[PDB]
Amino acid sequence: SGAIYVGNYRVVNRHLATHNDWANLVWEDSSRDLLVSSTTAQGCDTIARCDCQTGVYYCSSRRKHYPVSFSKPSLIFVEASEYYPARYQSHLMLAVGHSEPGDCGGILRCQHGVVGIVSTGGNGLVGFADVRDLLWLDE
Ligand SMILES: Cc1cccc(CNC(=O)N2CCC[C@H](C(N)=O)C2)c1
Ligand SMILES: [Zn+2]
Repeated sequence: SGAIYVGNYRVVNRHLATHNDWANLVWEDSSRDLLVSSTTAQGCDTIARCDCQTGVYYCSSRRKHYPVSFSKPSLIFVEASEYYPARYQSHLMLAVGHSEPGDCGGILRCQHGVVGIVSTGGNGLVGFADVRDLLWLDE
């Protein structure tokens, strides 16, 4: 679990979005596993606008932060799950690091701000949905 709170937006994994997220929908994209809903309170976070390929993520299944080197956002095949059929997930960044399904929502940050959130993983890999391209989150 986890979310990004920036301005009057809440960014969550689309597969973990609540009934309240969908009732306050701003934008969603199944191919990216992202959903953004509107909030009444002003958020605590800021979004990186950069091309970093290193950062630090929070891993809930270890209660720890780990440093990572990750690939640029790309189209990567993701096997079928309970949430989606087998498909290519877009804007995904992969890195070597521990992850389990409930780690989804953990934030990846670089020195410039929030980069993305855990979305995929397994076998010593962790995948992050990028949010740096969503310029409208800042306005
Ligand atoms: C995070 C993680 C770590 C170890 C193992 C896994 C395995 N489950 C998944 O790959 N997904 C379930 C949730 C949605 C995912 C998606 N973005 O399509 C797919 C996932
Ligand atoms: Zn950066």
